[PDB]
Amino acid sequence: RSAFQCLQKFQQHNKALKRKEWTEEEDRMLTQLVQEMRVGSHIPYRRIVYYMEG
DNA sequence: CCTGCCAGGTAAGTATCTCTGCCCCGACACAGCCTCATACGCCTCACTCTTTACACACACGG
Repeated sequence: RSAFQCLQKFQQHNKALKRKEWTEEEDRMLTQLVQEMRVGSHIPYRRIVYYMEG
């Protein structure tokens, strides 16, 4: 199996890929982003994720 | 060492085509005009099942 598949099978079961635990600064950043890219309702969560980490 | 007539069987006959050279040809190019007919080709449009993404919801379980 190529390195690609090994990394895939590791990531798909890597728990450190996502943080899983919320912190206050994460919340502050999320609120700021939502307010920046607000449209009313239905905030684009993808374009928000792509400004956050984990 | 030859030679032949007669009975039986058979048989007629009538009645009721594939090449092969060879002269005397059509159809090729190609010229402008010209009108309508025929063919091709290519991109834009349609659509249709089948996923593809993504915000949101809702048990679920102990």
